[PDB]
Amino acid sequence: PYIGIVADDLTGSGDTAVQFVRAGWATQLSVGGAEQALADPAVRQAEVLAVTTHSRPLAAADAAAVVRGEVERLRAAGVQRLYKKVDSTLRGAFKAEIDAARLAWGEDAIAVVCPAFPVTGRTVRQGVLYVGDRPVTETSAATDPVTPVTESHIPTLLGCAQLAAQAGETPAELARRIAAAAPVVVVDALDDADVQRLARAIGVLGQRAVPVGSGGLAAPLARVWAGGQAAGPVLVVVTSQHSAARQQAAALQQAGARTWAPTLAQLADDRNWAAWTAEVEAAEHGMPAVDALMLLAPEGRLAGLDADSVARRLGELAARLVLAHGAAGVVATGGDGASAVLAALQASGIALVDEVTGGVPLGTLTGGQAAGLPVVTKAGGFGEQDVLIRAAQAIRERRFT
Repeated sequence: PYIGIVADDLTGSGDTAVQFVRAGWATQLSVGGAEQALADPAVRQAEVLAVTTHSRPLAAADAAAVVRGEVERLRAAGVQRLYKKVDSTLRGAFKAEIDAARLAWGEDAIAVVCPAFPVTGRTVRQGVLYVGDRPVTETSAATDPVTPVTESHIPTLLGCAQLAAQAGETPAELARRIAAAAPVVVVDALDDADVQRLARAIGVLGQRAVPVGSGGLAAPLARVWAGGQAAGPVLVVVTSQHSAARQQAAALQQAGARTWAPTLAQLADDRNWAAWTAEVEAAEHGMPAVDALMLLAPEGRLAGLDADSVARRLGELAARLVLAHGAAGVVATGGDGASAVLAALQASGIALVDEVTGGVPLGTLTGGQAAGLPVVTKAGGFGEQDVLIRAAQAIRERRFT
């Protein structure tokens, strides 16, 4: 395994494990500990191994003992990223397990603690686990029949430090504050936005980080740790004249896509186009790496230049950039644009994996010269304004194997 998930109960391990699957990680679940699964010859197949320590009701020391043994076994087996999955509402021998997982993971391990789960009403604000508007201790969790919660201020509960993201901060900036708060630190999160930030920061901290969280942090970390794979840029081709498409294009380019957008006269004959394309190719060869690269057909009509030729010209240029430089994936809109890109790459179809949203499928190319390249296709007029951003992003945040 590359990733190990150590949950304190069965529901938790299963829930978190499946979030890793939906992001494309080949995932194995043990209904107990890791030894039996790690014995089986087909463990090499599993990129993620999810286990439960059955420890939520245990006394501190018993809990720490099991957690220690499982992290030790995951560690010995070559695991490189560890997620400790806990209750969003803190139930369990919360402190003891955290200390045991920390120490077992390594000498410079950081426990980065944030059990928030915004979509279910749990947040961390100034260290405090809030359910809706109340500290967890004012909720039913205080009278859990098995494991009462008796402290809502996680920094008090752990005897550690606390951080709230300064400013409209960067993942890079947060990571650095987190690192200085080693070995244990609570990080606030108020909405899914703060949670995505924190995941990204954890991503930057790399092997040393031990995220301790609930379902909230799972999917975000699965995507971050999938972001690790990269093959160069996502090429986005936009041939459509539909207003929705033009706005979606504007939105992507504003987000930072490097954009080549030829005039009508430039697409008009082979002579202008050959010269114009050689410059695109030569420049992109030498320019800095960018996450998204867009090719954009111009608005309007020029006599004797038909829509299909525009599409072909742009698809052939896409195919040239994919083949000569490499790419993480291709996004194409509208239909004629998608057709032209598949044609120029000699692909026969798309092997579907999932979608960005209904009607915006995500798969990989079948046949031809870039078989296996992740691909997203979309009708020209379909989708909300942000869909091309979301499409490029969806390719980067999925594990493909």
